[PDB]
Amino acid sequence: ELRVGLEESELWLRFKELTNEMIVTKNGRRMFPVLKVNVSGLDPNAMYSFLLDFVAADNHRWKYVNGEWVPGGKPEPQAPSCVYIHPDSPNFGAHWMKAPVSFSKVKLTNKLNGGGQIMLNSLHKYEPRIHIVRVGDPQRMITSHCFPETQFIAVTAYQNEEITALKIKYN
Ligand SMILES: CC(=O)Nc1ccc(Oc2ncccn2)cc1
Repeated sequence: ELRVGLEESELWLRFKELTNEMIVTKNGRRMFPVLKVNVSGLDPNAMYSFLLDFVAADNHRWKYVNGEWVPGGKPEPQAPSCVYIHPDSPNFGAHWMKAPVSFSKVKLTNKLNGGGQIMLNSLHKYEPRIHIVRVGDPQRMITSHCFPETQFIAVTAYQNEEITALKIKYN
């Protein structure tokens, strides 16, 4: 059975319990925590690519008011659906399964200025999603997994001082 498990789930849940925030900038910012997964049940002999995208979690935006995240208005039009290709792609099943798969280099941005960046809307909530694509498959077999522990609000600056402090503590 194909199993894709979140690494450092306890660490993600500490951020999630405060409501997680990720900075977006012109030139793009790496995530903390970094999304990492363990994989079992691939064909060790087959070749696969790993893709990452971000799914809009709500039909409204968010605002931080009196130390609480609350509905903040109607959403902006959805950001272009940018996909990040894990730099190890394409690779054998055995490669993906022998050690955790880390998306350490993906950058989140609020400006379309190139560089394999992912564009997100500030004050909108996203859920990371990993796709496994089988190479050389006439059926283009793809299996996608969502990671609800890793949900965050995209921000130009931290709203929750507890998030600012958690980021410094664990990073
Ligand atoms: C049957 C089928 O739908 N196959 C498929 C294969 C690869 C695909 O490329 C892709 N690119 C970016 C994000 C996600 N997916 C999409 C779809």
